[PDB]
Order: sequence, then structure tokens, then C-alpha cells
Amino acid sequence: MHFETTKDGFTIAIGNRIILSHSPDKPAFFAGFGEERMDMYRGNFDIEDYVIERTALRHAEVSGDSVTLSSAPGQAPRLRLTLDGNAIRLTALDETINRLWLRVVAETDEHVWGGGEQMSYFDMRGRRFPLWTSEPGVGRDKTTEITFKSDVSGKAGGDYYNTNYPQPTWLSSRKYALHVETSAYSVFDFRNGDFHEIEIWAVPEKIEFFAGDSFADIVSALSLHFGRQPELPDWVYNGAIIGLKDGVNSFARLEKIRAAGTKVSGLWCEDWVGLRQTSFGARLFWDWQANDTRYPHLRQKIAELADQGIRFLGYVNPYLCVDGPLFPVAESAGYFATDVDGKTALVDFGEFDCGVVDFTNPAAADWFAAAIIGKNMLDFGLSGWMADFGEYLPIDIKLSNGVDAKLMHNAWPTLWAEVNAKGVESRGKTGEALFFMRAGFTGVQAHCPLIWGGNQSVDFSRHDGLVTVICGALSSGLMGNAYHHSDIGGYTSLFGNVRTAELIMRWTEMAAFTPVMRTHEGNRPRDNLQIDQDETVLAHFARMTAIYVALAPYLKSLSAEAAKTGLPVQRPLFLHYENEPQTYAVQDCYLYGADMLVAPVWKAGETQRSLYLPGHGEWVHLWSGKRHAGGRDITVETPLGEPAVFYRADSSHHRLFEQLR
Amino acid sequence: MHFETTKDGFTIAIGNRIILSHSPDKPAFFAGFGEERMDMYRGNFDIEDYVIERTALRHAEVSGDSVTLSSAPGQAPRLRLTLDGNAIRLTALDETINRLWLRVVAETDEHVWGGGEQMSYFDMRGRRFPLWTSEPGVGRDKTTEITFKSDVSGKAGGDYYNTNYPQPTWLSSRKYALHVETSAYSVFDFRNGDFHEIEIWAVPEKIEFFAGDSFADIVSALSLHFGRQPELPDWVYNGAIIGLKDGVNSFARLEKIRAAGTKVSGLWCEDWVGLRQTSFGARLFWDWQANDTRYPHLRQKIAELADQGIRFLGYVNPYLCVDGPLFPVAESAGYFATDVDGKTALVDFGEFDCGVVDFTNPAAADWFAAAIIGKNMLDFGLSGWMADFGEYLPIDIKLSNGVDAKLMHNAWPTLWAEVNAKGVESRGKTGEALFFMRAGFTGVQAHCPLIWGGNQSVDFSRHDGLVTVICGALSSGLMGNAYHHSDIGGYTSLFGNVRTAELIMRWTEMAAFTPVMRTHEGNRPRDNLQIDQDETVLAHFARMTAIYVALAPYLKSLSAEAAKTGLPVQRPLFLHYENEPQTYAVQDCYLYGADMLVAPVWKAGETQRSLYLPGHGEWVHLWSGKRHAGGRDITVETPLGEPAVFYRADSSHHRLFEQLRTIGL
Ligand SMILES: O=S(=O)(O)C[C@H]1O[C@H](OC[C@H](O)CO)[C@H](O)[C@@H](O)[C@@H]1O
Ligand SMILES: O=S(=O)(O)C[C@H]1O[C@H](OC[C@H](O)CO)[C@H](O)[C@@H](O)[C@@H]1O
Repeated sequence: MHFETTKDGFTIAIGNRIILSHSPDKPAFFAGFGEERMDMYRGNFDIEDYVIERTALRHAEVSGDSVTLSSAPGQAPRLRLTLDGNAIRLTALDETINRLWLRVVAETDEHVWGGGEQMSYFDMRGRRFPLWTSEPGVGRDKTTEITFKSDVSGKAGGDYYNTNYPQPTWLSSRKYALHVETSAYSVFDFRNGDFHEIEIWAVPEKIEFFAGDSFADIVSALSLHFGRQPELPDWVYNGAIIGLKDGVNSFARLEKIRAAGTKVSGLWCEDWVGLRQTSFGARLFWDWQANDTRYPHLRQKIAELADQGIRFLGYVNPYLCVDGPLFPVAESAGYFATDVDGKTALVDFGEFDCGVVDFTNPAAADWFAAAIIGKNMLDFGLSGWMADFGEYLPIDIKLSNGVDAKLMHNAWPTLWAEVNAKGVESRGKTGEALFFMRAGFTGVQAHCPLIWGGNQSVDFSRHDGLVTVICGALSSGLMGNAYHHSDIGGYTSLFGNVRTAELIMRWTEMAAFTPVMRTHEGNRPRDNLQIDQDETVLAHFARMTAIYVALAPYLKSLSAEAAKTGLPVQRPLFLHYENEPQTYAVQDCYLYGADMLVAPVWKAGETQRSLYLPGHGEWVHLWSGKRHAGGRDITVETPLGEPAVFYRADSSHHRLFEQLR
Repeated sequence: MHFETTKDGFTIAIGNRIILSHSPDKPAFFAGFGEERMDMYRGNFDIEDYVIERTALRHAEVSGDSVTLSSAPGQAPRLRLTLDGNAIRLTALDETINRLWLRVVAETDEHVWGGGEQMSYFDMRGRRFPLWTSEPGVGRDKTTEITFKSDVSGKAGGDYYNTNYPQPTWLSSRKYALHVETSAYSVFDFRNGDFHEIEIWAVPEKIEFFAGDSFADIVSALSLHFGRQPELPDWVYNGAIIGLKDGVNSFARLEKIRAAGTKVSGLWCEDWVGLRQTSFGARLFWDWQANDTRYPHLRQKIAELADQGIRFLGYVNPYLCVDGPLFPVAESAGYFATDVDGKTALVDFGEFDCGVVDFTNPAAADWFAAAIIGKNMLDFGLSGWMADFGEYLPIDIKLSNGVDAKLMHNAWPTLWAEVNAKGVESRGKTGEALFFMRAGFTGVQAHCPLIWGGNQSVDFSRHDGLVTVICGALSSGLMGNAYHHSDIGGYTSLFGNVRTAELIMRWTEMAAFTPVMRTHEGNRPRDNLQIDQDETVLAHFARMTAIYVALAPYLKSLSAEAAKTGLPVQRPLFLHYENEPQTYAVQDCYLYGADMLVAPVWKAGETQRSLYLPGHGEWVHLWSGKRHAGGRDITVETPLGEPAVFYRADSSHHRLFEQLRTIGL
């Protein structure tokens, strides 16, 4: 990075690219003080700042590699910048600053991607994105009835920026990435043509920069910095993970699914710990051991399924319910986050109370890894699980390490990911055991082998349906999470919103061209269509699993590529077509590796799909063999069973693709 | 008021009452800079500030009655304070400031009222109130389906703080009032226990203070400062103003209403200019002269009704539609507000586009007063009218006086009020012509003789129904508007929300204990029940008009009191019961003068009403004659016809009140 003087002040650049521009009249930094409200209701945050001071740091004193910044000439310095390689280090000289604003130079036509896993907008330009892990919202669009009803009944509607996995990292179309090293609340403000504004409710230790001649190279460098995932385990390629939460009846339903020719890698029973009925629906009993009442011979059933080549997966989250036998064990060992009066802090998760296992206490972290992940899950015979939640830390609780909950809230998913990874490592099962997370922050990449898109509504809505999965895959992919998947058919059934046959089949069509096909009965299983309950849906499902298994050699090559280069399995078109401006904001299509293009149908009643075909080569339609020229919009027939999928005519895997026809 | 120095800085007090407290660690003033967005859609504003600087003025140099304020010691001074009498004068020393924050000292249990005409919250403590005249919203509550559908279809839902009539004036339970002399956007922030914060998108010329031993005396002093209204004209006391927009059929409907025994002071036909029927509702043709197609005999019908003791009222607003014959007259004379390129600025009202008559051009203001108010209305025989709108000035339009639309937006209702008042004065009809306004700002009090509560939903909802009228009366009353009323049965019918018989009758019951009973067919007349269309509603309406006419001598005494002392007809209980803390936040009951207490039923299906009865005396239930002791909660039967109304047993008007029981029976 190059410091350079100008007429009125200075610039900081990486290569040809000016990043920071300071002058008294156009300052780069503003500093001040706020009093926030962050009220939590069931993982939804009502956040409002009261800004008491915001003051431009107009005056810069340069002393070599250090810049000292003050409000005005003669006034006491408030902030120090140090250029240290690819990083701007920041030191608060005024202890009272808890609000910092930083402007980075922007061009009018610049795109910015990342922000963690964004569900609504892939290109974030033109909008503001707070970065605070939470419930992402049901509906997530104030103009829909579902969002309105979620807001009225539970403050649960959310909005376009809410995510289980925020990250204060962006990739710019100017070919640099920026990372802020903080766990504090922060906002990316992309509303202004001439600058991006970062708000941080802290002075971060540093801001780190990555540059390169291609987007691919910057993503490689980001994945190396956050850490890469192991290759997918070989057993995943055997077919779909069937999600059932029907107790002993799960096994009879698995048999019916297999009898239709379905390729099955795994049975995933999140109710392995038993059910809890609430007004939300069929929830789980949060006590992390096999429930002999619900699954009386589970250890034997796991060994029986293993002899048929089918793994078994469960469910765990980092909270313990008050009415479970593990709660008093953990409370006696002092493993819970505490309230102001030193008592176990109880959080309302929705008509039941749970303690938060305090992962800042190393003994609590070690216990959860060894006793629950190790003994109760891996030694019991689980090959994997949903590793759920991580986003419910309220800011009014006290943690063993003495760090404010305001700073630990965003750190929680990364701590939770590490507990899972340590338990896996302790059994030598890294790269074989498959846990998947919906929550995240900086560093989850190093610990979690597979992200899932959390809870979608059971619909085709713009802001909470099928299409939001693709946005989540593309964003989280640029942040160095190579492997993304979703619940086939979505999760959230509320206010009479229920699945259709068409929704399940369209969702299956996308999932077959992702790393993992997994189903989910959802929050209200008996109110919603399941893959086994309609002959047409089941036959469609079986066929798509056969297509997934036939594509295994191609997916295995993409997983190898992800381990060697960091590039995600689901790629935005601009990553391989930099000179084509039409590819830069596309968020409902992805490149499945370099060689396939996928354009999922995300609306009810569509028989056709229009998409931009990139490049100067030919693309082959997977189902017909018909060739199409790159560099134009095209329309193809997409009846049920035949998603808009194309491969490069020059693909080394052409013989494999020709077979899936 | 006096400066007093302390260890670290200074205080400003009126008597025993600290108002401003400054120290470097706890400053009173913050200054900076913002870039606002204020996008208008049919009078609804989407407002968002981008605050670029907010900087505490930590350093004060005190020099007699004057203080100079800077960010820090040694830095260039930014603001000057001078105490001149009851006022703090402010001078910007830095030309770049367009944002000023001022903290005034508060106690944890302090109440604050005013803010103009507030429709949701009378006691504003605990919440923030932006002060920008607009459409007040349909539903005005983000948890209702009406608000949701209004937001989705037209960004039209609004919220608790939206009002046709904001005013940067408050009365404190600490017995002072504060007035900010500005027309800029401002916010009253009452969210903090220890201070009130005022935000202003300008440096105001001054902040004025009023202090007294009683709330009544502070209201008197505020009314003297803004200006008082004439007494109600004698003809109002003859009964209800019947609102009809049914053309020639209006007269046959008036006859059926009169045949039921209804006491009628006036026929109000807003469609006197013609009905613009759309798929969306029954709007008016915005060209301000009698329409010979709609009312072919209007001049003769006015003289016929006058011989029967019935006045005629119309409708006017300060905009002209492009397809009307007055538009070209005004365009040719240069009487319209202009866009950036100097062309006539057209504003979208929904189904039609209109020009804004530029009242900052004196010739345009004089033309409107002489040609429209004078010739087309008063000389045509109108005794009064709805003087509508005033809140739709967009901030991207250019005005003849060269003042930014950002400062003229809030001033518009007061300029519009003045045009109406000048036209009335030009015919010597001040105190006789009755025009009524929904929009307002500082000074509307001096010009407008009667406020109306604007458009309510046709419902009992908390944030847009019958109960919001009472909140509007109490707030606007403390601001020196002595006379308030509402459309009987509300206005806004959208999304299948339609009137019930019960809604009309409950609304009528309240209106009979207000200065003016007036009906309105609303935006969708044929979808909604009207007072003449149900035998039970009509009979109930006739009886309440007889009650109103019998109460005239009492209302006349309250109007005399309003002209002499400034006190509003509809008073908050705390104004006459200062030592009773239960009276301070009550906003669904009012004192109708000192001697009557009114507790309207504002919910469907209620047969009973509970209220706090104040004082150490006895109250008489109007309908039964049964006495009730002051100083406790009471529950009375409130069947249709018998609102919870009480009078003081010791009232000099007891003989009049005793008589209402028998009209009643
Ligand atoms: O019902 S439980 O809580 O026991 C289990 C579920 O927990 C998460 O969803 C819960 C919602 O976030 C509630 O607001 C997962 O996303 C889902 O797959 C899983 O079934
Ligand atoms: O239909 S018109 O617009 O020509 C006349 C009406 O104008 C106002 O209401 C209009 C709303 O504010 C629209 O948003 C008055 O309040 C109402 O009484 C009157 O009937």
C-alpha cells in the first residue's frame, strides 16, 4: 500500500487503486459517541442508535508510516493510522470514541459483493447493510402479508439486510477486497456515488486489503486468510440426505423413498433428541443425547443403516433447556452465561427457556466438544448433524472472559463452529463427519465444512423463497465458504403458507446442482407436503438424485478445486467473464464450477426461463443437446424435470454431461 | 429569565425553574450538517436525514446577558446566545450549520403537551415528534391492516407523529411553555428522563418562554402571542351543518333530514364546484367557482335557504387543476410556484395535476383573496367553507420570495389561512363568515376561526378513529385554537372499511358537545351509511342537534371566554384540576368549559363508560340527574343517545343543564 501527498492532504492506494482520500474539506474519518438500544425478542433485534457526537477528523499530522488525526489544528489527537503492509492499523487516542465512520473512495458504476451471506441483494451498491447476526426474518419484505403478520405477532418479519451470517468484508468491482477486523456492530453504507461509508461501534484493530489482476485471485487470497474447508466426504456422493422427524415411522418412510429408486447417502433425524410442541410447530427438545422414548433402539438402527450404505445425521445447538437433564449438570459446573446478579441467564426461545453455554469459558467449550459432540454424537455413530443457532446472544448478559456481550454477540457463531470442529478433530473425523451451520461471522470458514441457507419460507417469494438461496450461495462463496445448500422445499410454514408440489420439484432441480441434496419436514410437518407423499413429486425427486449421483465426478473435481484454489462450487458469472458487464449483478444464476451454468426457475407457473448466456463460445443445453452461442439473452423450455442447465461445449467432462440426457 | 454561573459552566432559569444547563462534560447545544431526502407522494413524505456532523459546543464565553459557544477552547465560535426578556435569541456565527440540537432540563415524571394538533399522543413524553405538515396517514399504526395496505398502495399509512398541523411549541407540567420561532423541519425528542432535545434543520432566530402560576395563565399568554379567534357567529348556534355532495339531489335529502326535526344551521356542498367522480372515489373539480352543470340554480337556492335561516357553505383549496379555466389566468399573470427550469410546477394529487398558487407573491395572494374568496365565494352568497389542504409544498419547487421551499413548506398553511382571512376582511365579514382548516403552523391561530380534525378513518381505531379527534382538540386547544370539530362519522373509507350506524351515532354524541356539528358524505358516499339513510341514525341525529341548540347559551359563554382569556372550548382535565395527577395524561375525556365533563365512547359494542371524575365537589349525570362524588373512577350506563356527560352541581348554568334531561326523555 502506497501513502501519497495531494494539494490539500493525502491518499492511500493498493496499486493503481486509490482507497482512502483525506483533506480538511473532504475528510476520510469521523469519530464520536452513541447510546444504542438492541432489544432481543426470540433472536430478532430491534436496533436503534442515538448519535450524540459525529465529528470529522479534519486535521492529519504525518510522521513516517503513522498519521495522527484530530477534529481541527491545535486540538487533542483522537485517532492514529499506521500503514503496515496490506493493513491500516487504528489506535483510539480518545477512550470516549465508540462510533467511527470511514469513507472509502468509489466510482459511480462500481459493484460491491460479500457482506457475509446476503439473502436479498448480491450487489450491495445503493443500499445500507448493518452486520449483526440474528434471525434473518420471515418474509423479509415490509410489502408482503407474511412479513406484516410476523412483525405483528413476533417482531419477526425482518428486512433485506437481516442475516444469520453477516461479515464485514466486501469485494469491489475495482478488483480489491476490504476486511474490517472487529466483532462490533458495523454498517456498510453504499448509498453514495463517490464513497462507501463504514460505520463501526468500536475502533477496529485494523482494516486489511487484498488486490489482484482477477476476482478469482482475490477470492483465493480471501479463502487463504479466513481458512479453507476440507473436501466433501466421499459418502455425500451416494445421494440425498433424507430429513424426517417422525420417530420410528421415519424408517418406514425412508423404505418407501428408497423403493421409488431414490439415491440416499444419509438419514437425518433432527428429532433424535425428541420433540417439543409449541405454537410455532413441532420443535425439538434441546437436550443433546439420544432420546430412548422417541427412538428406542437408535444405536442398532444406525448400524443397520450403515450396513445398507446409509449414514445417520442428527441435530445440536449451543443452548440447553431448563427442563432437560443436561441443564443442571452444566449449571453445577458453572458453564452458563450469567445475568447482572450472577444467576444463570435464561433466554426465551419461544415458549421455553434455555441457558447459553459460555464458550468464552474454556472448560465449557471443552465439555461441549468432548461430552456432546464426541461422546453423545460421534461415538454414538452420527456421521454428521445440523449445528444450529449461534445468533441469539443478548447484549445484557455477562461472559466468563469479561468481554462485553456487544463484542461477543457476532463472535458467537465462530466460537460455536470451533466447538463442533474440535469435537470432530478429537475423533480424527475431519473431512469425514459433516456438520452444517446457518450462522456465521469472520473465521467460521476455518471450522465449518458446509453452510446451509437457514430458514426460507415455503414459497417462491423474492425476499424469503427459493431465489434467496442463490444470493446466499454467491455472497458466502466470495467470502471463502466453498460449500452451500438449502432445505429442499424451504422450512417456514406460518399463517397458512404451505408447500406446493411445484415448489418442492423446482427446489429439488436446483439442489441436484449444489454440493448436498437434503430434505426437511419443516416446522409443521403434518400441514406441509413431504417428498414421500405425492407419487409425481417422489418420482421427480428420485430422478434428480440419479442426476446428482451421475454428476458426482464433476462435483468431486470442484471440491478438489475448492481445497487447492479456494473458489466456491457456486460461482457468480463475473468470476469467469470479467469483460462482460451484464454478468456483474446477476444473482438468480450461477456457474457450477467453470463448466456448467444453472438458472433455477424461482416462480410458480413458469414453463420457460430467460437468462444471460456469457462468453464467446458455445453452451450445450443439458436435456436437448441443442448448442447456444455465448454473449446474448436466451429463452429455453423448463418443464418439471428439465431445469435451465448448460455446459461449455469445450468441457473436458463433455462425455459425462452427454450421459445425463 | 437570568444567567447563573456554576463551577464548570452556566444555567438559564425562569424563577426557581432551571431550563438550560451547560458544562463542557454536559453541553446544552450541538451543531452540525446534514443532507436530507424528503420525497413527496400525494402529500405523504418519506423523510430520511444523513447526519454528516453533530458536534457538542463544549466551550462557553459568558459576557453579561450574551454567551458565545465553540466546539472547544481556542476554536472559532459557532453560535451566540443573548437573553432579551422572555426570549433566547440565537445567531449562527458559522454559515455551514444546518443542524442544531438544544437540550432543555427535564424531571423524570414531567408531562409535555402541544406540538400543534397531535392525533395519537396528547402527553408527548417518552416519544419523538417530527414537525412537518403532511397527510397525517390512513391508519397511522404499522400494526393495522389499513396502515399496511395504505403503505403498500400509496406510502400513505403514516405513523403516530404525522399531522396536518405541527407546531414547535410545548407546555411543560413544570409550568412553562417553549416556542421555537422557525418554519424549518424540527423534532421534539422526549425519549430521555433528564432532558428534552429539540432538533432544528436551521438556527432559529429565537426561542420564547412563558411562565405562570397556572396552566390557564400560560395558555392565555400563548393565545395572546399567536392571536385569538373571533367569537363563533350567531348563525352556527341554529344547529348542524349538513354535508352533502349529491348535486341537485342534496336539496331533497336536506328536506328529509329537516322533516325528522333536525336543527340545521347550514348546508355544506363541497361539490358546489362539480364532482370529479373516479373509480377510486368522489373527488371535486379544483376550479373555485359555482358549477352551473352540478348546481344550475345555486344562487337562487342560496337565497331560498337564507329565507329559511339556513346558510350555505362551500369548499376551496390553494391549488388550481390544469384542465380548469382559472389555471390559464393564474399562469399568464405569473401566480404559480415554478420548477428548476422556471416552468409552472405541477404537483400530482393522484387522479389529476395542479399548480400551486404562490402566496409569497403578494399579487398572487391578493388575487386569490379578491377574485376567489371575495367575488366567487362571499359575493356569491357563501357564509363559509372548508379551506382545505396547505400541506403539499414539495421542497424541489421555487417561490417568488426566493426563500427555500425547505423553509416555506411549514409556513404554507399560515399564508393560506391569511389569504382566507383577508378575503373575509375585504367584505367586512370577520366574525360572521366561518371557514375551517385542517392544516396549520405557527400563526394560523390569528387568521383561521375554526379547525377541523382532517380525515379520520370511518372506524373506532386507536390511531385513526373517533378517539383521535379528542387528542387533536386538546393539543390544538393548548396551542391557542379555541374551536375544534370533526366530520361526524369520519372521512376515509378504503380497503372495505365502511361506516356502521353505531359509529355515526357515537360520533354525533361527541360532536353535540363541540363548537360545530358538521356531517360529511366522505370519499366514497355510495359505499357508506349517511345520516339520512337509517331511521334510527336520523332520529338519534335530530335529538342530538336539539341538545346542541339547547346548549347554545353555554357554548356562547365559552366563546366569549375564548375571545377574552384565550382558553379553548375543549380543555384537558389538568387545566382546572392541577393538584390531581390522574388528570395529566387523560386524552379520551375533556372539560367542555369549566362546568361540563365529556367522556365519549370510542369503541364498538360498549354499553358502559369508565372515567376519572375530578375535584372534591359533586358531578351530575346529564341524562339521569344522579350525583357522583369527585376524586374517583366511575362507571355509567351509555346506551345510544346518552353519552357519559356530567356538569358541576354548583354550576351557574344548572337550570340549562337540567333542561337537556327532558329534551333527552
Ligand atoms: O424447532 S427447533 O428450534 O428445535 C429446530 C429448528 O431450528 C432452526 O429453526 C428455528 C427457527 O429459527 C425459529 O425461529 C433451524 O433453522 C431448523 O432447521 C430446525 O429444525
Ligand atoms: O376529494 S377531494 O380531494 O377533492 C376533497 C377532499 O379533500 C380533503 O381530503 C382529501 C384527502 O386528503 C386526499 O388524500 C378533505 O379533507 C376532504 O374533506 C374533502 O372531501
